[PDB]
Amino acid sequence: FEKIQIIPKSSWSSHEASLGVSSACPYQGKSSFFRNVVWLIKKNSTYPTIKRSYNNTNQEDLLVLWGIHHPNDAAEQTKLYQNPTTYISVGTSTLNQRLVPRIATRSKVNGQSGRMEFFWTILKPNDAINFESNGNFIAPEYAYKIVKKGDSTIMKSELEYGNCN
Amino acid sequence: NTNQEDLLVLWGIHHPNDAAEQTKLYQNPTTYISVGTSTLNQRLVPRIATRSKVN
Ligand SMILES: *[C@@H]1O[C@H](CO)[C@@H](O[C@@H]2O[C@H](CO)[C@@H](O)[C@H](O)[C@H]2NC(C)=O)[C@H](O)[C@H]1NC(C)=O
Ligand SMILES: *[C@H]1O[C@H](CO)[C@@H](O[C@@H]2O[C@H](CO)[C@@H](O)[C@H](O)[C@H]2NC(C)=O)[C@H](O)[C@H]1NC(C)=O
Repeated sequence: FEKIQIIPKSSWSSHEASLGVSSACPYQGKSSFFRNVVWLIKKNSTYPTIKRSYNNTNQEDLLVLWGIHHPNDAAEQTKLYQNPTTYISVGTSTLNQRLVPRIATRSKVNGQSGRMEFFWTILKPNDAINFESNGNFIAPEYAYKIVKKGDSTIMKSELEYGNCN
Repeated sequence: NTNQEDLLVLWGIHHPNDAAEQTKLYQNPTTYISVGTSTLNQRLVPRIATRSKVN
């Protein structure tokens, strides 16, 4: 198990990855966001269609995580992005999805009203994941190398480690 | 079902690689496939997305 750079924060030149946070996740007081997935915003006032991908040069197996930002209303659609209708599609040897963001009146939680649906699959050692997005999207920065053998579970306990065996 | 024994049917959907192959095979941009039975009730839209090649 180890963390890996798939596509850095730097590589998004056509889209604004810097100020992609909100009043919800405080790092050192100041407003932050999930440090392993980047939230994409329009540049100047136009949102280019993204179309990038990742072949797995690594020989260990890995998994990717991504998601969708669901807005509160059609007014917040045109504030963050410059699109009315949006599509996010992901493609791998196995996977085949086409996700549309849902717009609906919510209730407020931890500040922000709209939701954030995440997704995942495991990418084979010698295969490519392909993305395509019009907007309303949160792309991976980091992803994990997994070598799985055998299963267990999530034990629910209050205790802490006792340096034994 | 004129037959008196019970039966099952199979069908599916072709998902294209891009909007260019949409207009090559078929002459439609948006497409719908709907199936209806006493129980079943579905409306299937083909997903377009960049894939990897297999076979
Ligand atoms: C994933 O990345 C690598 C990029 O090099 C590909 O690996 C080789 O590609 C060659 C040339 O077409 C093929 O003979 C084999 O698939 C690999 N062979 C050797 C000798 O290295 C790989 O095909 C890419 N695959 C996908 C699905 O993206
Ligand atoms: C967004 O704003 C920028 C301003 O910096 C626009 O860029 C300029 O466009 C005008 C009209 O052609 C000219 O001053 C130059 O061609 C560009 N200026 C520079 C400094 O490069 C930009 O056109 C606007 N974006 C869009 C998509 O229209």
